[PDB]
Amino acid sequence: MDEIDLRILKILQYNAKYSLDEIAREIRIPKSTLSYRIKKLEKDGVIKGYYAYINPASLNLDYIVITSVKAKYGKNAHVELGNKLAQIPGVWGVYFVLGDNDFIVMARYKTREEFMEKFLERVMSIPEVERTSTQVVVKIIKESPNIVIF
Amino acid sequence: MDEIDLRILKILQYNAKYSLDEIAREIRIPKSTLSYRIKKLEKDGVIKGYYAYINPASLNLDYIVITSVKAKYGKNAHVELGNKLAQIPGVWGVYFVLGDNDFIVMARYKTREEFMEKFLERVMSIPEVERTSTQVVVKIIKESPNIVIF
Amino acid sequence: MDEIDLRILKILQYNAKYSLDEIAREIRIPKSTLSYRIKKLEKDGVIKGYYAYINPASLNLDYIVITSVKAKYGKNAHVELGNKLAQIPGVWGVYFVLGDNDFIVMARYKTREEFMEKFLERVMSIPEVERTSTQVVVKIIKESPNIVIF
Amino acid sequence: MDEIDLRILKILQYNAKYSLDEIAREIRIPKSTLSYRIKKLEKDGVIKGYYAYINPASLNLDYIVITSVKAKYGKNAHVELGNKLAQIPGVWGVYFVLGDNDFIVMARYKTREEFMEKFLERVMSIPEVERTSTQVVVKIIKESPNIVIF
Amino acid sequence: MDEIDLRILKILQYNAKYSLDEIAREIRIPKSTLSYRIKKLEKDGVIKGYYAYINPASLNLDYIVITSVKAKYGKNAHVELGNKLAQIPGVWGVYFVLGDNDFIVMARYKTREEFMEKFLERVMSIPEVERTSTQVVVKIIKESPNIVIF
Amino acid sequence: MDEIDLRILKILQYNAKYSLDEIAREIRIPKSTLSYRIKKLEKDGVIKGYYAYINPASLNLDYIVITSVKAKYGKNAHVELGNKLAQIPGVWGVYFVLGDNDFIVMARYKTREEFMEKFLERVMSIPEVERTSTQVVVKIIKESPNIVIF
Amino acid sequence: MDEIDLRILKILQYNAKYSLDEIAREIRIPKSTLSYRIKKLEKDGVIKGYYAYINPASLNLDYIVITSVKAKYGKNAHVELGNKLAQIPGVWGVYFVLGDNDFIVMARYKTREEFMEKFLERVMSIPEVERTSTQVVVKIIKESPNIVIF
Amino acid sequence: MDEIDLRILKILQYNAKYSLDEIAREIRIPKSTLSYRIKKLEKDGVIKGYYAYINPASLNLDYIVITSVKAKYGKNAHVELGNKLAQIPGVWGVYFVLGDNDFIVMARYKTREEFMEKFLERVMSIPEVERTSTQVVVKIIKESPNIVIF
Ligand SMILES: NC(=O)CC[C@H](N)C(=O)O
Ligand SMILES: NC(=O)CC[C@H](N)C(=O)O
Ligand SMILES: NC(=O)CC[C@H](N)C(=O)O
Ligand SMILES: NC(=O)CC[C@H](N)C(=O)O
Ligand SMILES: NC(=O)CC[C@H](N)C(=O)O
Ligand SMILES: NC(=O)CC[C@H](N)C(=O)O
Ligand SMILES: NC(=O)CC[C@H](N)C(=O)O
Ligand SMILES: NC(=O)CC[C@H](N)C(=O)O
Ligand SMILES: NC(=O)CC[C@H](N)C(=O)O
Ligand SMILES: NC(=O)CC[C@H](N)C(=O)O
Ligand SMILES: NC(=O)CC[C@H](N)C(=O)O
Ligand SMILES: NC(=O)CC[C@H](N)C(=O)O
Ligand SMILES: NC(=O)CC[C@H](N)C(=O)O
Ligand SMILES: NC(=O)CC[C@H](N)C(=O)O
Ligand SMILES: NC(=O)CC[C@H](N)C(=O)O
Ligand SMILES: NC(=O)CC[C@H](N)C(=O)O
Ligand SMILES: [Mg+2]
Ligand SMILES: [Mg+2]
Ligand SMILES: [Mg+2]
Ligand SMILES: [Mg+2]
Repeated sequence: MDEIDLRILKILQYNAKYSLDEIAREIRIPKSTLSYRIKKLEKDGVIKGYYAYINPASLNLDYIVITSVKAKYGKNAHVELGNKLAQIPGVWGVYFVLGDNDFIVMARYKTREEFMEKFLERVMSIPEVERTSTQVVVKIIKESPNIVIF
Repeated sequence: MDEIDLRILKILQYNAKYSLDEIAREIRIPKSTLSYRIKKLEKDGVIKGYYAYINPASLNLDYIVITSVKAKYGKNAHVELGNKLAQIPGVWGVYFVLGDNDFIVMARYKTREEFMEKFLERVMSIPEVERTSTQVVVKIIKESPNIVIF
Repeated sequence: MDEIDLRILKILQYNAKYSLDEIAREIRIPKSTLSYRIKKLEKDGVIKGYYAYINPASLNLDYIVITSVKAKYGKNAHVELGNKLAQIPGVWGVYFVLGDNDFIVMARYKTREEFMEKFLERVMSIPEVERTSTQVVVKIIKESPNIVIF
Repeated sequence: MDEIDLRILKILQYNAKYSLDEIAREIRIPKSTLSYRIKKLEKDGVIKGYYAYINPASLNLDYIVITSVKAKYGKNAHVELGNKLAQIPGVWGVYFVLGDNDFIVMARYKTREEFMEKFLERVMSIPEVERTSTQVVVKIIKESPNIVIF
Repeated sequence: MDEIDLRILKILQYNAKYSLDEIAREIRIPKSTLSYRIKKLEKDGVIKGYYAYINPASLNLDYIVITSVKAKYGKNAHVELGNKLAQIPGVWGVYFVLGDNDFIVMARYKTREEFMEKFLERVMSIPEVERTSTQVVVKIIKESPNIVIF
Repeated sequence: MDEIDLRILKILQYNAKYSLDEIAREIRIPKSTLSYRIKKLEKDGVIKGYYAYINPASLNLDYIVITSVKAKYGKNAHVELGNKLAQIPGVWGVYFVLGDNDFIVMARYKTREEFMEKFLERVMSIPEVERTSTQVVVKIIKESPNIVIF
Repeated sequence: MDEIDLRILKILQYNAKYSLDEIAREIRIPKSTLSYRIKKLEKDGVIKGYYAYINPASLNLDYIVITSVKAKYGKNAHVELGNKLAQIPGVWGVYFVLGDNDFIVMARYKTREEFMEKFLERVMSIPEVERTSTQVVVKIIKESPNIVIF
Repeated sequence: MDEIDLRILKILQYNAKYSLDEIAREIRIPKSTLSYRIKKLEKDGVIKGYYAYINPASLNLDYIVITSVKAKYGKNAHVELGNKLAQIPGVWGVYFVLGDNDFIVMARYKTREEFMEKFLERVMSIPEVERTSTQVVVKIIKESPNIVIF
């Protein structure tokens, strides 16, 4: 892609509901060229899709957690655990990291009970889990993963 | 909102580019009622917007980090630091948490150098920062923050 | 319950040996209405009972400890351990928490020996216990769990 | 005190609303001797008072925390901090301990917001506070501080 | 024992090679009373013996270590480990403590090799040992365990 | 010194109250040669003195602690702190070590109060002290610093 | 060896491609004596060999790591693990240390993927490995192991 | 560079004292082409120089340390500290890393005293140093930084 695609993406990452006109007029190129470039970006998998950004509060997702998981070493344990963690309802982020913890898990729940029943109890029963340490998020100062071009 | 809104959102959180027909036909309600409900959800701020989901790899965002920041206690330090962290280019997530660290920062960069220059050096110069500990993400097993209804 | 019940409870949490007169006269309501409301609160389980507040020193409970317990992950280990900990003589508090430790145990003993024999040795033999870390309380600056309305 | 006082206290620590008859009949001594012994125990400060045991849930005290506080060393910092911590609304327990933390603070709040505003923000502004680490209690397996004789 | 015994012990803890005369003359009591009191203290096990204080340097005991040992929980593991640690040549101190470590071991060796072969390798093979962490002493600012009366 | 001195010291480190005869007869050398060698060892400072081994329990030294101290870096802080620690009554051991702590302090007191007043409060007021962490010794499995030849 | 050998080595550790003349003329000794001394040093194993110092960047060795490994205690585990770690491609340094970690491993790789596949995955499958913690080197301020005489 | 340069370097990294003949004959290319390629590699800075590999033991470098340094945050502290650390005699490695420590320092000394005087005391006086933690190397299982092509 070129500098022009970047300008297009920088817009779509913020607002995907702009008309081709508004975007074409802003970036200064013909609407048909824009439409082509956008379809192009999707074909090449640069743009994997379009989503509605839903306010978590609106769904009463008040119990936000960031859990560090240490896996029992050996075998294929790490790959297996990673996947078992990604399948848990409420978990939207699973990262394998370098440090004192193996995985960092991002999850959201409506309440403490939901969290205990849907996430904690489950994880504590997963075989390859050595230990977990959950940090409760008391305030989201920022959460805009959609902004990839800064 | 009602059970019907939930079904609508569960779709839009995955694919916001469905036609009113496809959605109306799936949920079994008239297209005009759907259109109204969607506009309604936006007005009430349930749906805050629509974004293009851009593949980070496509932008060579290879250096992914999860940094824990400890703030120097006192004054208005915490609120100030939180905000200074959210303004750093590449940082898309800033969380105030309960535990041994004050903030958890999610950031992405193309390379180690970009990371050092844009993020690390900056943060180490921020007054209210007592200490930082960065965990490098070697593998993203899952990152779908858009899925709020599970 | 209403604001009036709150005023009643705020008194009973401090001194349950006040006469109906003294309380009725303070809150400005008829003694029979008070008596009814109190019986009401007990029926609904708001007031679970009345206890004598006994000075621990008077019983030579000089060895006060706050022990963090880490459980071995898996199975039904956590629920089982929690219960085995609550049954140990001298233990009055058992909490399951989010952090690097699973349970926080509050206990009191007359001496170091009593502590070793009644608590430590027992806990170290409990199967589901991975590790324990005891913090000895050298000074109780405050311990008024009875004050729930502040 | 003697073995008889112990039997009396063991009862009062559980239920202070027993009639002199019921207690006198159980322990097998004359009601007047019992009444005297009880008044005696109060005079000597063994029994410091009687409280109503109020269910915290009934007051929506859902946010339970156990916070470790590290004080900045020097001066009279420790004594001062201990006291400033004991005065915070919602805090019912403050302990000075031997270990990696100076104080362990037990507090209860209705919600996360109340906790942030009444406790966290306050503590982070206290001068003699070096650091704090809060463990959120997700389950109270046991909390019977009233039971001193086991 | 009385204040007089204390004065006697305070002397013997520093220098056990004083004549009865010198001590008797200092404390102002008859030599025969002193001799009796000393024999008395030994009989009652107050004075368990007399030792020559040997300079460790003179024996080339240059490798001084303070090792923290964590035991595997369960069974009779703790008592067993404690004893196995006390039997290792070079180890003069073994303490069971409250904290994140179970035992603190004081040992001395002529060199790193002696330490590795006599202590480290041995301990790492002891079954009930979960982990060890050795802190090398680079400077003895003070080591006068003989001074019990200060 | 030679192998013979070693045999002599190995005896004196255990029992310094043996007669020259008993020792001379055991090691198989003339009493006058022994007496000379012993005086020799003292002159050369191999034997720095003779002490009475006093049972700490006999003096009610029940509160045994092992405290790790972290010093504030810079200046001549370390040397100064080391010395201030060695002067505290009850402290018999002070070690500068390699690890996460700067000094390891061995102390003994009759009670918790004595410990708080004589040691803790003092140390917390020492300027060059950054932090302290005290591990309470609940059991002395072994404490024979006098045994240097094993 | 003597002071002269030291001067020779101090040169060879920096530049082994100096002519015998240049070195002989600098240190002020006959070329034949120098040649002899150098051959001598090699025979005695003081000089174990000569290497070309290759710039790691030139080989795209961009992923530099320092990994701490904790071994499972018991048996011959430590010796075995040490050796298994030294055989891993990319690993140039393996150290057994005193502290909270057993081994410190120095390794270099071209990328994160190479690191994951060649080092991490391998190590996590090694039986005697209890845990690993990798610190990513973002900047080499200095790496001159060749300088032994300073 | 090409595959041929790699083969050349793979040899020179192990033994730089091979004749052009031996190398030319092994890799199967003309001696003049080899000589050219080698000079080429040096010009381009691939080969930065040739060193004698000196056995550290031969120089009595028995005290090997790996020290983690935490810097005081702010200003230009990190860059300054890094450089001050690299200038200390005996220090051959200084790395800025991601984790709980800022720098990892590799150093070697003949004895504990040399280490204390040349390294420790110096570092503890460096202003920008917050804390240091030294791990003593008791065994070098492997140290071949010269092997860059594996
Ligand atoms: N320029 C526009 O925005 C639309 C018309 C233009 N000719 C096109 O490419 O479609
Ligand atoms: N998950 C972890 O904490 C392990 C990562 C760590 N960097 C390692 O050596 O593997
Ligand atoms: N049913 C549909 O999907 C569209 C027609 C319908 N009458 C409406 O509400 O618009
Ligand atoms: N940011 C932190 O780690 C602080 C949170 C911690 N729970 C506290 O007591 O404040
Ligand atoms: N007012 C009182 O305190 C007692 C009398 C009142 N009429 C009642 O309700 O019993
Ligand atoms: N008991 C614990 O420390 C575990 C709680 C931790 N928050 C977790 O992830 O489970
Ligand atoms: N025995 C009782 O319980 C009451 C009567 C008894 N004579 C008394 O001491 O009052
Ligand atoms: N509050 C603390 O953690 C300090 C207690 C610790 N035992 C000390 O040495 O002071
Ligand atoms: N006073 C002394 O020191 C020795 C003589 C004294 N009459 C005694 O008790 O032996
Ligand atoms: N040895 C230890 O560290 C354990 C002691 C710790 N105080 C406990 O709870 O057992
Ligand atoms: N042999 C002994 O024990 C004493 C007598 C011997 N002739 C001496 O050297 O004194
Ligand atoms: N006292 C300490 O813990 C410091 C020792 C540590 N080995 C260092 O680097 O200084
Ligand atoms: N002096 C030199 O550098 C070479 C000549 C000298 N006579 C030798 O020993 O070879
Ligand atoms: N590898 C380690 O961390 C162990 C070393 C530690 N000094 C010990 O006691 O063994
Ligand atoms: N082939 C060799 O090794 C040397 C001779 C060859 N003709 C050259 O290039 O010098
Ligand atoms: N030196 C350190 O430990 C800091 C590195 C850490 N990864 C950070 O956030 O800066
Ligand atoms: Mg999106
Ligand atoms: Mg009560
Ligand atoms: Mg002695
Ligand atoms: Mg070399």
